[PDB]
Amino acid sequence: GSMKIDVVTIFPAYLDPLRQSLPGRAIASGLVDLQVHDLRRWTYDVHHSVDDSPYGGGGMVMKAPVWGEALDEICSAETLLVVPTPAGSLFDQATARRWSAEQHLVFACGRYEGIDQRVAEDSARRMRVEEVSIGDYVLPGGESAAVVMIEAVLRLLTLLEGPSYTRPPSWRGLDVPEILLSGDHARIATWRREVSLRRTRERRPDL
Amino acid sequence: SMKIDVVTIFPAYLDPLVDLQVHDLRRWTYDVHHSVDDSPYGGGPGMVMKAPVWGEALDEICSAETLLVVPTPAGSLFDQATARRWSAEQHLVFACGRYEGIDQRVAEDSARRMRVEEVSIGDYVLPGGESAAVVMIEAVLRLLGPSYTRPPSWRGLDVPEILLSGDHARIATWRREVSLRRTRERRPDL
Repeated sequence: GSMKIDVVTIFPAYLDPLRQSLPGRAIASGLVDLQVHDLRRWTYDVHHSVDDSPYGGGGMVMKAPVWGEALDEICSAETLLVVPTPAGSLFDQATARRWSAEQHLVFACGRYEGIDQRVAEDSARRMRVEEVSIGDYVLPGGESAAVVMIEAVLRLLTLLEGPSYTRPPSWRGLDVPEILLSGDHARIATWRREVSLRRTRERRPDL
Repeated sequence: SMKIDVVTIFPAYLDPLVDLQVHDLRRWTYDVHHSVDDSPYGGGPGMVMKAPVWGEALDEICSAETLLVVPTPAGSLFDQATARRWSAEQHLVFACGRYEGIDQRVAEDSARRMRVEEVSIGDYVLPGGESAAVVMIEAVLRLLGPSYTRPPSWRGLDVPEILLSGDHARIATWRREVSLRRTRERRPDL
């Protein structure tokens, strides 16, 4: 019933705002345990080399040996290893709910052309592996995608939505819809479903 | 040079990130509690960010050439075409919402003097717009099949031999085949 999250990256400061944002008492009680690891800690050479030339022409690809050293130390059989990648299955709210029940999530953040495909293959012998994309757009690395996914999961532990309004009733000639000032909870609920439907058909005709 | 302004009650969340400036929305509050939110009309589970506070901020930051981006799960989907289109802008402003979001009249009033786009990075719910602004900005800034590298054999797994042949057309046809199986398995939505 606890959530342990490890993020492995060559830019560990990237996750500092997310870690500092977690409520102190969820961390102190051990209910959320977010740790960020510098992938370079598992290199051997003076250069702390994590990447190399792709086979078959290409940029750079992250090396499997360093990733294997890192994941051998961090993961166990219970781990769910998430590899943020544009070639992954789409992340959605159903995935966030599913991952919120997990005991250990590990986010392997790649840079450049991605991580050598053998990392996901070898890792799958000893843990679950999900290659996931947050959407059909290209990012420089997996870090911002890992922040999005961790945020969607943590929010659950710790038809498009319609418009929202607060004071004042009139503002720069724009008025709050009168139904919202009625106090009729069932009719407000009905109006809210209708505006959501109209907004969904206009902005997202796919679904 | 492109100007990017991000407006938020959590400026530190933009630290992981062309002239980029991050603004604390509370700077446009004048009450002792520095309030940005108030009760939703018609009730509901969360507070709504006030149009009086956002209007002051957008009057200060925006001009008629600004493209105002409002990250929201109710927006149109962000995609690579949007990132290419936004990379040619001179001024992008990201209005990051928290609580239930921003009073709808902020985007409506703003659209009278600037271009406004309400955008969602995907079909999932985040606690605020900050992490989505980071994703969209990264996808813009970088515009301004499986991969393998050495060694050839590792933990019993070998790199496909075709990749070491030097034949571009044969590598391309193998990459088309492997990319098609992957798309069928991972993207049924396509």
